[PDB]
Amino acid sequence: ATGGYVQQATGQASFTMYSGCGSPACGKAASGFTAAINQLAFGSAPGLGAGDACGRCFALTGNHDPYSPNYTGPFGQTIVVKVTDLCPVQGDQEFCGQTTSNPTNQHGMPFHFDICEDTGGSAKFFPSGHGALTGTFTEVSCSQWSGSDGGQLWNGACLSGETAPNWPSTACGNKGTAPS
Ligand SMILES: OC[C@H]1O[C@@H](O[C@H]2[C@H](O)[C@@H](O)[C@H](O[C@H]3[C@H](O)[C@@H](O)[C@H](O[C@H]4[C@H](O)[C@@H](O)[C@H](O[C@H]5[C@H](O)[C@@H](O)[C@@H](O)O[C@@H]5CO)O[C@@H]4CO)O[C@@H]3CO)O[C@@H]2CO)[C@H](O)[C@@H](O)[C@@H]1O
Ligand SMILES: OC[C@H]1O[C@@H](O[C@H]2[C@H](O)[C@@H](O)[C@H](O[C@H]3[C@H](O)[C@@H](O)[C@H](O[C@H]4[C@H](O)[C@@H](O)[C@H](O[C@H]5[C@H](O)[C@@H](O)[C@H](O)O[C@@H]5CO)O[C@@H]4CO)O[C@@H]3CO)O[C@@H]2CO)[C@H](O)[C@@H](O)[C@@H]1O
Ligand SMILES: CC(CCO)CCO
Ligand SMILES: CC(CCO)CCO
Ligand SMILES: CC(CCO)CCO
Repeated sequence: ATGGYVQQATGQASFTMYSGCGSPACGKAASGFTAAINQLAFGSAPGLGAGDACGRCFALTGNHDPYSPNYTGPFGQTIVVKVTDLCPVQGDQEFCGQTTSNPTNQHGMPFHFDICEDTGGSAKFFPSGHGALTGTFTEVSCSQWSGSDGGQLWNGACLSGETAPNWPSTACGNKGTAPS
């Protein structure tokens, strides 16, 4: 996409959980299940506000535990998240360090979703004792996502991806150039 960001509607991803998604990089939180996506897909950098991932909805499915490769299941449910946040290339390497020259993380995954625990998404997705997984994602209509957006936290906040056709398309837009 514009800026060199790698923004595909479907693919393979790794998955983790995180706390504290109420002040996220898109500038609006949401009450439904939400995630941060790795910088190369988010479409912005820390401090620059929203990228084109903001507001888009994705169905996430875990199908492997990379730390326990002998584990065959059960995995969690498929969930639909709204992307509200950035998992930055600086400070979140093993999982979110994908760049244009090295587009996969340490698990060989070209995307990463950090699923917010606060609002319940991670409890639906991660079995007890298995808090990091790999699997798939597919962008879906936000008709498939339950929840309500939060209020704008600063000027330029954006979740307009929530009404956009799937990538390739432009809603909030990308900021600057993707990490190299
Ligand atoms: O930066 C992104 C994001 O990270 C968030 O934290 C992540 C963290 O990055 C990630 O490394 C961490 O991964 C945990 C994982 O959640 C947990 O399930 C896993 O537990 C393993 C355990 O390590 C193994 O010892 C155990 O092996 C057993 C075998 O299963 C069994 O068959 C037998 O062989 O005995 C073995 C020993 O008991 O399996 C467990 C399950 O696989 O350990 C990983 C490494 O610590 O996950 C967290 C949370 O997602 C962070 O919160 C966020 O803020 C940040 O943005
Ligand atoms: O008034 C001056 C100027 O302001 C502009 O608006 C600014 C606004 O002032 C800033 O507060 C705002 O800052 C946001 C950053 O742009 C955004 O990158 C950052 O995103 C964080 C997110 O908060 C955080 O949850 C996320 O955490 C990941 C962590 O890295 C992990 O440790 C954690 O566990 O898990 C998550 C998921 O992986 O990281 C990101 C990235 O650091 O959030 C800030 C607060 O919302 O930026 C605005 C835009 O520049 C305004 O637009 C101008 O008009 C005005 O003049
Ligand atoms: C070929 C595309 C899906 C159909 O529009 C790739 C999605 O990013
Ligand atoms: C859980 C929500 C309560 C207000 O709707 C906010 C989470 O961002
Ligand atoms: C995360 C657990 C409950 C599903 O919501 C795994 C059970 O499959």
